Amino acid sequence: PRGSHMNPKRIRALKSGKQGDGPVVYWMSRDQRAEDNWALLFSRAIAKEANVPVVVVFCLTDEFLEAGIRQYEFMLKGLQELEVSLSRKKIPSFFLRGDPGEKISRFVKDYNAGTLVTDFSPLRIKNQWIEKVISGISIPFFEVDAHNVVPCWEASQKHEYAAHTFRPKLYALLPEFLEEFPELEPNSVTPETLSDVLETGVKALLPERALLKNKDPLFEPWHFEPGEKAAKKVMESFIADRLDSYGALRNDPTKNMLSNLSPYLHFGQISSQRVVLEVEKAESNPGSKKAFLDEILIWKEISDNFCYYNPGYDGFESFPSWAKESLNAHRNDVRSHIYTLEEFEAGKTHDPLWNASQMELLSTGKMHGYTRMYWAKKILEWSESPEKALEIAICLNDRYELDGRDPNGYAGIAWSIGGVHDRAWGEREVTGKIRYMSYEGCKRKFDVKLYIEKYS
DNA sequence: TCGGCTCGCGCA
DNA sequence: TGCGCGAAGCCGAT
Ligand SMILES: Cc1cc2nc3c(=O)[nH]c(=O)nc-3n(C[C@H](O)[C@H](O)[C@H](O)COP(=O)(O)OP(=O)(O)OC[C@H]3O[C@@H](n4cnc5c(N)ncnc54)[C@H](O)[C@@H]3O)c2cc1C
Repeated sequence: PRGSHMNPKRIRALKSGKQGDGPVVYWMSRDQRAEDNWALLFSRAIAKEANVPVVVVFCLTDEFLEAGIRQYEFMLKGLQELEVSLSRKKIPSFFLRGDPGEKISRFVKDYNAGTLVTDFSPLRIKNQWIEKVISGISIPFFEVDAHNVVPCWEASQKHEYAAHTFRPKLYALLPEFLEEFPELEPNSVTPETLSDVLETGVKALLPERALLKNKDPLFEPWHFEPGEKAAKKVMESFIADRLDSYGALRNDPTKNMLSNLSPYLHFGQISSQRVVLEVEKAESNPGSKKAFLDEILIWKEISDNFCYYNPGYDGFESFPSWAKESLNAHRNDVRSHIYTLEEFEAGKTHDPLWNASQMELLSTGKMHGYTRMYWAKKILEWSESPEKALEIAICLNDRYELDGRDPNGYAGIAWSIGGVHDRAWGEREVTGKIRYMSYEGCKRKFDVKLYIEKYS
């Protein structure tokens, strides 16, 4: 609908209707940023064509009770900064509390909205809210993919079996969809306290905090500063200092050579399209650029593909047939060790490498990418059943990862435990034909002892 | 009816 | 450390 630097394939209609005479409302959810946001840019362009202002609404749900203070504070502090940035562009933001299915519909009527726009998430709960809102409004409802470089429904029309089949489809569409962002034009027409929501939510989550023996908190909040401004700083330091060595050291957890962008990417405080634009233009090791681009383009956006075309993305049923048949055959194998959720959570296994990985997770909220594979695969090896392993890995991932509760997490766990986007490997007890990883294999790839000593 | 897929292992 | 191979099931280009 209108636009010159505005590709209409990024937007799709969720509900037809008569465009009201009120303001355009951007229901912001996944992409919590003011710059490099196609959903906010499309909302502004529609408002300009109708000579109305654009407003932003955010609904704080009860979902923060299922996680911890680490994610709540990170999100909320980012939203406080975002509120000021939108105010500088004369864009007011409204923060609601409750069920989006009820609050968003009530806000549309009470504010006499003319058009509703939201960003795109393939998670189940977002589809439920969208269906509830459609049944409660009479104005047009649009959805914009602001998170993927290529719109999820455009990159592929089906579940992609492997990255090597998805890779040519995605890269063929890069020349069309990889582009610069236009500037967010401020509003022309003029038209709950976040500090109170922060204190009320923290007081609720306090009894569930992760503590050590001295009742001292485990989480170290100084590793990652939240917000759109801090995300840009992280990206800049990655390109200048770490991108060159990324290809060689990406799988060495003793070196801080990752981009460290996932907390910002998950909450949408930075755009992956922006990161890709800057990495494309940087002059660095070609093998490092290719390796990093493959991670933030192929693997990130195939995770959205997985969740979008497999609504059981967090269940055993989503695994490929060969993996289900293999794991079913080994359900009666004696496990060398069986640990409960509580024993995994406290890092009380026999494996010091596994315990150190859990300690990095508990203390920093961001486990290194390589040890996340080892961490999840040992949960499968030392659990009663594949379903219990899946349940334990998802629980700990979403509870403690700053970047958790994310398509990348469900696809990554499904890769580790059920071979989604992987292939069959040598037959073993318990784990069957699922790709195996061993302590001795890690010892030959990086200094395992240094990683263990850093995290007790 | 093939070719090639994001481990462990033996060997420089 | 870096390389080549093994062990596995299957998509997709034909
Ligand atoms: C068991 C398991 C659980 C994971 N949990 C999550 C999760 O909850 N949330 C999450 O965003 N990712 C998760 N990952 C993927 C990956 O581990 C992290 O995205 C990565 O470590 C994030 O840190 P980084 O940004 O410094 O990594 P970088 O090496 O700098 O990669 C940059 C970005 O590329 C994407 N990316 C990288 N690796 C993957 C991958 N394997 N799959 C999909 N996208 C990827 C990410 O968006 C990432 O932020 C998980 C992977 C596994 C195997």
